[PDB]
Amino acid sequence: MTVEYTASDLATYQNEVNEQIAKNKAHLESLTHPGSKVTFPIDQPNLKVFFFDIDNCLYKSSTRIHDLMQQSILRFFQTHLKLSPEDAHVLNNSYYKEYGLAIRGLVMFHKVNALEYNRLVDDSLPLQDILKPDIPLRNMLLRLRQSGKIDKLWLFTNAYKNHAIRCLRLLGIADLFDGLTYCDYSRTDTLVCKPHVKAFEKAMKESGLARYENAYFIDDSGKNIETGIKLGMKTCIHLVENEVGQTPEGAIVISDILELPHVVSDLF
Ligand SMILES: [Cl-]
Ligand SMILES: [Cl-]
Ligand code: NA
Repeated sequence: MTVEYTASDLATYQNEVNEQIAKNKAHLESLTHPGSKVTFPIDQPNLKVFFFDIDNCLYKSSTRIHDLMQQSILRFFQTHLKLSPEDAHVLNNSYYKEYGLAIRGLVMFHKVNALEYNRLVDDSLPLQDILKPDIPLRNMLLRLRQSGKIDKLWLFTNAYKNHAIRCLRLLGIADLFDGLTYCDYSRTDTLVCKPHVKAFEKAMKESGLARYENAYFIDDSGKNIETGIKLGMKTCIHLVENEVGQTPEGAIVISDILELPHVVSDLF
């Protein structure tokens, strides 16, 4: 939109975002529950690694998050003339599912500054209004961790690291993983993200996995699962919460991450 008070408006939007981010951080600082702090470093034999997508996987897809994200994108759209209405419409449908992949084209063609977008749209979101400590989840992941069958639980996400970290802390599962592979929005206009092969190569390198046959993978994106299968991962699990992209042949199909011990019980 072309407005009367452009400068005062953008400052106001940025100032509101500043205040909300400060509140978001203060909230995290207040947490004292198990799993409320990251216990692994960032950007660091027959090793077995289980890779986990985060969004819509470690928590159930939320229309509240979709709606909050849409409102956020709407405010961004109104203030950034480089985005078309179709760009914004597609983001409304896709960003809260695909994260970095959803902005990859926009970033490559310089219609969106990734860090600016992440701050105003993503880091601004009061995720604590939706994501709460999940004890059954914690207990399931701990069960996997302690079973003696898997060496590392590794996060593998298209979100930027702070979004990913917030999710782990809010859900009370931040001490259950050994590391995090995220989509780096910071200093390239060519984002590396799933389902692209280079994202998998990054996850392999960072986790220290040597052989795809020693990898396990759970994700809600059929196409991501497909890359995993074709790379030769041992078992890929396609999470489809609502059976309303297809499931690639060879994937196990589940509707809730708590189904995991009942579909790959050998690992538990
Ligand atoms: Cl592209
Ligand atoms: Cl584009
Ligand atoms: Na996901």
